[PDB]
Amino acid sequence: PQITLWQRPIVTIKIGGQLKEALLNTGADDTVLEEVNLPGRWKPKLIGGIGGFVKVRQYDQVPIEICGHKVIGTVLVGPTPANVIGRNLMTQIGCTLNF
Amino acid sequence: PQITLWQRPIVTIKIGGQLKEALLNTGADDTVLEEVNLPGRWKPKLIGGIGGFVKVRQYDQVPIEICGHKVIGTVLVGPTPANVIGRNLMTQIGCTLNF
Ligand SMILES: Cc1cccc(C)c1OCC(=O)N[C@@H](Cc1ccccc1)[C@@H](O)C[C@H](Cc1ccccc1)NC(=O)[C@H](C(C)C)N1CCCNC1=O
Repeated sequence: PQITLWQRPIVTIKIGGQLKEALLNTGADDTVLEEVNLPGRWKPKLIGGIGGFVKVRQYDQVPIEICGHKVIGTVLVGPTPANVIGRNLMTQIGCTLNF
Repeated sequence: PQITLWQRPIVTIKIGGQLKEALLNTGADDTVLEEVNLPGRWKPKLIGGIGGFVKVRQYDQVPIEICGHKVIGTVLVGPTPANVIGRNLMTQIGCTLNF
């Protein structure tokens, strides 16, 4: 699956059992998903900080699938304008930039 | 040239007969650059997704070169803690995402 960017690269991930929309952001380095509940333990983490850091939850080693791409990776949780895949999960599904 | 993402995709471009470094951002619809005179006319444009827009200048059909691919597209110039290469140009040079 190769993906021109003429349209914004939104994909469907399966995560938490449930399925959701997300954006493959090479510009984003960590992965935030709108509010979701996941099991077991986590540790707080700040991100953003242009005008404040938002505080979110850090879950590590989480099962997620992206495009039949079953992967497992660190996944922040809490407020987000929208689900965002970042470089953290992309490397583990093996995404590259290609021209 | 295939750019894994363990790292921020920061490539050098040559816009303006100057040389800049800039980040490869599929998360970004446009290409915004840190002020840099350019000839030509301009339209004002707003960007920024929250607590205000950002006003900045739109130029069109500009010559830039990205990792040695020379190409033509709209580029926005003004206030951004960072150069940003967003999809507009990535299509132009024919970069994709793969996995
Ligand atoms: C949390 C969240 C949920 C949903 C959607 C969005 C847009 C959300 O995140 C906010 C955010 O800054 N997202 C970025 C990626 C992101 C999200 C979470 C963790 C890490 C990164 C990116 O996409 C947009 C954002 C906008 C920007 C903010 C400040 C000044 C100018 C531009 N751009 C930037 O931050 C980039 C950085 C990351 C190299 N940026 C900074 C310097 C100048 N130019 C530039 O392009």
